[PDB]
Amino acid sequence: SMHVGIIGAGIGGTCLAHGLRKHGIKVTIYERNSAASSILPGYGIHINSFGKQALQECLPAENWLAFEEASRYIGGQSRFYNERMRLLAVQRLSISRTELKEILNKGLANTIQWNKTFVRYEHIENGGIKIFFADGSHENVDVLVGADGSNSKVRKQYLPFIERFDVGVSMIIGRARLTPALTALLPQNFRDGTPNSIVPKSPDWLFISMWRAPVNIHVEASLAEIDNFIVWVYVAATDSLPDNITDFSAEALCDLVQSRMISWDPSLHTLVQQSDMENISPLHLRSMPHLLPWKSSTVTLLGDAIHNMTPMTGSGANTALRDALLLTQKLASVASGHEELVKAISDYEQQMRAYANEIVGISLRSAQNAVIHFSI
Ligand SMILES: Cc1cc2nc3c(=O)[nH]c(=O)nc-3n(C[C@H](O)[C@H](O)[C@H](O)COP(=O)(O)OP(=O)(O)OC[C@H]3O[C@@H](n4cnc5c(N)ncnc54)[C@H](O)[C@@H]3O)c2cc1C
Repeated sequence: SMHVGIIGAGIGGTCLAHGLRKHGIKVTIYERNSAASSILPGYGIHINSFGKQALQECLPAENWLAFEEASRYIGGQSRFYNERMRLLAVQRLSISRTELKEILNKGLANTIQWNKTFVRYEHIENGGIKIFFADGSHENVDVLVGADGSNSKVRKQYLPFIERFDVGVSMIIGRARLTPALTALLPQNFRDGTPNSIVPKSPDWLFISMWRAPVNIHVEASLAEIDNFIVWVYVAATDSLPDNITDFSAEALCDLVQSRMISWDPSLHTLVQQSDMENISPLHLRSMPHLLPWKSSTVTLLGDAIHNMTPMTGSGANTALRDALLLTQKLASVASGHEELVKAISDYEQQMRAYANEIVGISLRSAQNAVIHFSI
């Protein structure tokens, strides 16, 4: 009878809705986008053990089998080189974001309410929460979950004092299709599925890995053509890049990274030169301070809404999935008669803060290490 309203049909929100349905809980998702996107995401997601367990425990079996079918293994043995190809030091599931979303959306056609942009909520005096949308509509629910991403309006209303800070580190991310030709022109360590890190003398870094991703981002999702892409990530101090790097053309971003790699091994140049000019992304890294407890209520948050101020390279998808499994389990304990609602929400929030804080800390140190090189 408790009706859970979720803002956002992203990774976390869809996983959550599957989980709640499994436990017999009434659930609706309100999503700002239309059911058919115009552009596909150009990137891949690597699923770790937390993400994998969340998917297997929440998804209907037919969705889980589709996930197993679409994913591929991506490797361990991460290698470290200097910038002159000298080796310094030496199992996840890889899937495209577009496939993962199609799999997550399957079975939710009559759960997801499309074109519903959350604007605010109000507590109703009888208990319950009134949700207002940008088109002027409203709905009433018993529990509100903000799964609405890094700039979550739900979080901004519920926990207004949580503020992001600039890390002082920025990155430029590109992809290159592993075509027959490119495969011939790159050494095997670029294509074998083990990630590589290039550690130069300069205060910056180049990370190399692989994504499964669509060749053409301008087709319907069900028609996406999925291939292997090398992904590269150039990491440096924000102050070492142009003030307006985020407004640079793809061509200027490419030029800039090549300028930073003068003298580095030619294979690294070949990779960057052969990258896709429609999918090069500059990003300024932002983080948040340690999450302190807050008083629990029938409004809560999951995913990037509470974990990641930057939608970035990292483990955001996995953490969003982890949250969804956890919140499913806690809301199920209320449905099944074992715990009070707000107490169960509190338990979720306390556990989530513990791993959230740990992960944020790890991410921050990793970013700093790209510039300082204290780990060598
Ligand atoms: C290039 C790239 C590579 C990545 N690779 C990885 C990886 O390998 N592994 C990993 O674990 N993570 C990875 N991530 C991170 C991962 O994609 C995100 O952390 C993850 O999407 C977060 O899930 P979420 O459900 O919290 O938010 P999202 O998946 O962003 O979903 C938020 C949803 O809320 C909707 N929404 C927003 N505002 C409103 C509103 N006002 N009203 C209604 N709906 C709203 C959005 O439209 C969206 O559907 C990567 C990210 C990027 C950008």
